[PDB]
Amino acid sequence: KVFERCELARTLKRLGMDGYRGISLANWMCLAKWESGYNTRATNYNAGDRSTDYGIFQINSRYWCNDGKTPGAVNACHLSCSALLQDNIADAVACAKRVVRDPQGIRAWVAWRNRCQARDVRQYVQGCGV
Repeated sequence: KVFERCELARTLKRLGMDGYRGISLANWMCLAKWESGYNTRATNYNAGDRSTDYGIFQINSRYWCNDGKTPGAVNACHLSCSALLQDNIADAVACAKRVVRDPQGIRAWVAWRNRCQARDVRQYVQGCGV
């Protein structure tokens, strides 16, 4: 599923993402926008290390989810990577929360550093009623 902007903002708010570990809803929006264009079925194979990024937040198989084909990987979110490809983003959100529980927080995603960090991200939630 490809979420519409405000649709996703309200869905994320309902899932308890606003201010989770100090991260504003607008930052989560900016992250999903740049990682996948708000697309839950998006996948990206990393030929360089044989890992794959899954879903709306493009979560990597090396440490977060299990896909069975990534060398010496772990599954911190305790989910099959398939769970990160559902239209229902509850599992993906649970996993994203797990990611930010680590020291890097939102910085875990390099795209966030490149296009969200230190920027005016208000535009992502304006008019959404969140």
